Amino acid sequence: TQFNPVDHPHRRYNPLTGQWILVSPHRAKRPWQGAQETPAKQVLPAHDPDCFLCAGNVRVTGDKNPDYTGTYVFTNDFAALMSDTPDAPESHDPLMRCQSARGTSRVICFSPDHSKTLPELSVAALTEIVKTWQEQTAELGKTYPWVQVFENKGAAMGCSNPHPGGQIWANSFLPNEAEREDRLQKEYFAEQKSPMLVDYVQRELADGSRTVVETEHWLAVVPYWAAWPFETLLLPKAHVLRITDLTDAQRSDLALALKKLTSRYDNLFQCSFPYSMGWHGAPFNGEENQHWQLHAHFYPPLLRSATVRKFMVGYEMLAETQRDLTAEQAAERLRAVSDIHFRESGV
Amino acid sequence: TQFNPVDHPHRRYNPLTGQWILVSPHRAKRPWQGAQETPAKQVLPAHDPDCFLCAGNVRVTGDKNPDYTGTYVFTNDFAALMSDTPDAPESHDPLMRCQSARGTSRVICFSPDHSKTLPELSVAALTEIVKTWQEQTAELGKTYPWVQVFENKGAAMGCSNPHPGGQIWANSFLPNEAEREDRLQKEYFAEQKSPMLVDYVQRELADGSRTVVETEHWLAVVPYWAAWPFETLLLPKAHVLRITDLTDAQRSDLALALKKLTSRYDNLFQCSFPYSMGWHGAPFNGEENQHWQLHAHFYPPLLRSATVRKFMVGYEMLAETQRDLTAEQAAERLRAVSDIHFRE
Ligand SMILES: O=c1ccn([C@@H]2O[C@H](COP(=O)(O)OP(=O)(O)O[C@H]3O[C@H](CO)[C@@H](O)[C@H](O)[C@H]3O)[C@@H](O)[C@H]2O)c(=O)[nH]1
Ligand SMILES: O=c1ccn([C@@H]2O[C@H](COP(=O)(O)OP(=O)(O)O[C@H]3O[C@H](CO)[C@@H](O)[C@H](O)[C@H]3O)[C@@H](O)[C@H]2O)c(=O)[nH]1
Ligand SMILES: [Fe+3]
Ligand SMILES: [Fe+3]
Ligand SMILES: [K+]
Ligand SMILES: [K+]
Ligand SMILES: [Zn+2]
Ligand SMILES: [Zn+2]
Repeated sequence: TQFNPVDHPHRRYNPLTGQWILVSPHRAKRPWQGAQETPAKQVLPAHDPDCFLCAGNVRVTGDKNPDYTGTYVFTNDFAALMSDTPDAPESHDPLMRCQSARGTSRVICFSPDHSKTLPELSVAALTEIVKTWQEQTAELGKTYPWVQVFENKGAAMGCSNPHPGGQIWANSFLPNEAEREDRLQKEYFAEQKSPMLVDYVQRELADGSRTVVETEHWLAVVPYWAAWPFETLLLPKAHVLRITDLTDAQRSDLALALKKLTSRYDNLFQCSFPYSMGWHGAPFNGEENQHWQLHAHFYPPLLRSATVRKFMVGYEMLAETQRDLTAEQAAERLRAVSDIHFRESGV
Repeated sequence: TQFNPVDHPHRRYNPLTGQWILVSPHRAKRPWQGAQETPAKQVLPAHDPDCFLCAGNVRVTGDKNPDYTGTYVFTNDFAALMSDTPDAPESHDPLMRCQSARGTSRVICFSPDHSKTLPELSVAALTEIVKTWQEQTAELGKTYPWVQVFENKGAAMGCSNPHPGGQIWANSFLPNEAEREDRLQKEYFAEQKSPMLVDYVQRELADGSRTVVETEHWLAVVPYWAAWPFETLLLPKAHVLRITDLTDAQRSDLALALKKLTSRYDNLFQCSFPYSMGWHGAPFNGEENQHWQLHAHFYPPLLRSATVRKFMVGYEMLAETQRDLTAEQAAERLRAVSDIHFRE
């Protein structure tokens, strides 16, 4: 029979991780008698008097938040890393070894509006969000080789506070993913003489099958090797090492691309769409980081609808990540909707 | 200053995967205003007239389940892999490439009792399950190099049907986890001339800090490099390549170990403790597999209680797995409860 990706299971390679993804095109056909998701409330007040993240509010620690009107960053009250933790008793033990971990964790409130997420923020407000990301990265980068900007959106994504915002965790070392991505990109570069992701963008631009968002300076695709159902990869069309290297134009364009990307997500099921997202750029290790290409990953759990997510469990944990629909199907569904948040368009 | 694992963040290495785990011992003290889990109901019928996995019931596809006893295995009505899928077009492209994928998927009903989870089952019944896992492994191993026995238990673990049971997915290739575990174990062996987990078992025996369950032939510990809060690694004290290689004594002993382990898990929060678990053993690839050591991993998501789980999200996906308590603290908590199921 003729192989048909559209219908035959197969594995696809993730050149960033050196790992495969198993695709079973029709897995989703099976009866779902599992957990039903809890979709989020449409009606939240712009200011919650109890919210530990709201402006002019006291934190769990008593610390009072400023009367902030744009973004706001403060050191996490429960940081995952400290800048002066004692060094660990590092050894060579092939079985039980440990290593030192220093760094910090900061919290970023997107805006004082307790009820408005990224797709609902103005391009101007989004641009401030980017400037803050850059600011944070430049400062921490001065001290730590790995600065990780991210965000957990929605209960399904492990958020512990409903205020819109993100986090920044800095590390004295290169975490798993960073070291891997770093090495893999470096090898490709050494061999191909061009940045892996830069070449990837070209290919995607010429194809279109997986394109979701395309702006003057950015591209958002459902990567070939996507893991999560509607997972996306957001990249600059031009070669850029870190977030801190974006030009002002790329910067405002990024704000636009984000709004569009997240609006499509929310438009997909006509609901606030949960996800985990974050930025990957060259580490501040003082090395030649030409092999790098800045990029953001978006990992959303929703699959069938607003109340049915994907669960990366048994097989995925013990063997390999699996997907129940192609990246092409995912991208197509994402292209079908509007890139204007339903709340803003009034449709 | 003076380093103390329960107070200071640090990273631990997982030699099975060659990856690190970030430990931040006081992270769970933060307020939690996130999701609240829904704990599984305690009272369920022994037979559910509408259950697709229940004895004598008609499946989704209309096929009928027999009036079985003990375990019941059938080919998944929506298998994720097939035995005859056409080969993919293989290339050596550095950015966009695919590979073939063949195999099968089977469903294993633990017993005809719709309401009895593993720890609720007798050692005899559990022994029957072990026999089936073995038969299934030996069987599929004839055709596939990778046989994956597993179980998704509880809503939080993405289970799609409440009947107590698991799955077996076979693959014509070695999936990610298999390939790496094989490679790393092989490397270790070549250098140490001893199996990685065999040595590991001894090192743990000589410590006891992370021990949770210990029987004549098995050991269950919160691995040194544990990711999930109360994760455990279950393994035979003696070198055993695959589950099919167990002696009958080892097998009957494994059932005992399983009952004990799972009873402790349920007792931790006095609820049916969810998890994803599976078995890892030598692949059927006709190669020198002495480096292998059979073992089971249990990945339970619960963290603070019956309604609050651990989430591997943002930082974890973009950077590195992280934990809010030490392997040692968790092991202690597990040891603190009775190995007698709270509802026996
Ligand atoms: O008064 C307050 C209230 C909250 N916070 C912080 O606000 C953050 C909100 O972060 P969010 O992204 O919602 O989730 P977290 O509580 O950090 O935990 C999630 O994100 C982590 C990093 O991905 C994971 O390790 C957890 O398992 C996952 O639940 C938390 O870190 C809190 O420590 C404060 O600093 N002060
Ligand atoms: O009439 C029926 C009813 C059910 N089933 C099968 O019963 C199985 C029950 O397996 P379970 O462990 O409960 O979950 P799954 O539905 O397979 O899916 C989970 O397990 C997979 C393997 O880890 C993941 O890919 C998913 O994302 C995760 O939700 C399913 O696969 C069904 O296809 C049949 O074959 N016939
Ligand atoms: Fe990346
Ligand atoms: Fe393993
Ligand atoms: K958030
Ligand atoms: K199950
Ligand atoms: Zn708020
Ligand atoms: Zn049943």
